[PDB]
Amino acid sequence: ATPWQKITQPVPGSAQSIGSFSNGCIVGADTLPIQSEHYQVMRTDQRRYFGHPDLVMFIQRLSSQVSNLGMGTVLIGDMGMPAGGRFNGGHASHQTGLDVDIFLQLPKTRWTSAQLLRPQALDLVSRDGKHVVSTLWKPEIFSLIKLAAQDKDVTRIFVNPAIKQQLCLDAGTDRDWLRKVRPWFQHRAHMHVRLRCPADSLECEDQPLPPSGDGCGAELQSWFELPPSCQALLDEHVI
Amino acid sequence: ATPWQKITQPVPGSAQSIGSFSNGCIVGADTLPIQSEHYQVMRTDQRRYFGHPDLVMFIQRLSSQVSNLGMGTVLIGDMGMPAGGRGHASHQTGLDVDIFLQLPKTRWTSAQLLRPQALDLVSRDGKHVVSTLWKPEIFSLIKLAAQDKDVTRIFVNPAIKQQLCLDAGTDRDWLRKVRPWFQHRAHMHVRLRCPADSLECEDQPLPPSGDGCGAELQSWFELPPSCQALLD
Ligand SMILES: [Zn+2]
Ligand SMILES: [Zn+2]
Ligand SMILES: [Zn+2]
Repeated sequence: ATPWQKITQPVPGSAQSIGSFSNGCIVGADTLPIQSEHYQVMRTDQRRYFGHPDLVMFIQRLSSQVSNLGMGTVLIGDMGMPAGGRFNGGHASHQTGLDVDIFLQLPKTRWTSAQLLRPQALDLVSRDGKHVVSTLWKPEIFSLIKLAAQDKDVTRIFVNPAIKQQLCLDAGTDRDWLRKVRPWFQHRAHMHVRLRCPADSLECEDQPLPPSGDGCGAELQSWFELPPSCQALLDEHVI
Repeated sequence: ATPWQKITQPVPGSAQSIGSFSNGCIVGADTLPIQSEHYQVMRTDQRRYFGHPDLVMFIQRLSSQVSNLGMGTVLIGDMGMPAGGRGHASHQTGLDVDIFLQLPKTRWTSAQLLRPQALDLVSRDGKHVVSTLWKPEIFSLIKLAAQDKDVTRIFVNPAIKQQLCLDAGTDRDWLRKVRPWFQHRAHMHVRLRCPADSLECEDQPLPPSGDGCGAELQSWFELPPSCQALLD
């Protein structure tokens, strides 16, 4: 119902993320190419494949790595609307073009348009919510999340508490990256990736670092039991 | 019915574990003192509070540590019979001891110790611990034991090891000694290495490498002549 949810073209300008992840917008958003050899775009009918150049580059960079490891094709979910803003339906952030949802399934064969248009969600989390379905969990999903968490531009990765629990178990020695993995409601089929504010973006609000430690103990366990600049775009009918 | 189960007094002589944990006996077994300020003894009526001097010293060393951290009282379960021999299947060489995964802060009474109330810590589906019954002291209790240089293996339900794997953090090498096994939903089975001078004692190989929190832990969620002589 908002102008943000109605515009179909990005606001032309210098790429600028404005506000915070959960209250803001983005001017000069870039558009993720639809055709790629390393990834595919889901639910393009929602028109949520826009974002900051940094988000686009991270996707291209992450998808190229997965491909070169022969793990499959990346499936890209919600990014941001043409000018950012709150989603009518879906996660609550993604407002500044720095958040991207990625399916926790790596097809080894490209999906068809119909499949991408209406994805068949693969519920990983157990029926009670404390573990992952062992017959669906693949080593590639572990790798996918670890690779993402290792990018210097990524600050946080939100997944269901059960998924992080399966990660805590498989991490072994190399586990500082686990700190970037944060538990949250749902996120049973997608991992939510959030990037740091772009260096040159002056009206972007960053988040403190996450708690210290892998976070695999008590905190995880607790789970098992408008910016003037944006408003201006409205006040002047630019959206 | 076997002789082992009738004998009431340990065979006098120098302490000697004979055979292996699941098939052997022990000469010169020591008795865990009933009265202690750090631990109490469950089910004394079974007369299973006997074992090698090393086991008794381990229980005292551990109980003392737990007490000095103000964590509570250690409750000692099955150890070994007066002379060892064939609950669990091992415990035959006085080198195994079952410890209740519960640390009361107020000493139990005789009746409680005689009719223990097993505190099932594992969830109904068996894949995790009852969050409301799992305390931080239970974690510390298993860690302290695993860190003992004389301990080689500690058997617990898979779900309990799973919990330990989550709480461990960076200091986790000891997890290698924790081993998954059926049951053990209320007891942690502590096994000691063979005593140096018990030449007829047979040790086990070292446990697989790594913390074992991976593929292995997950797969679970889906008569020695000298002994035949004591029997006369
Ligand atoms: Zn999201
Ligand atoms: Zn469960
Ligand atoms: Zn036992």
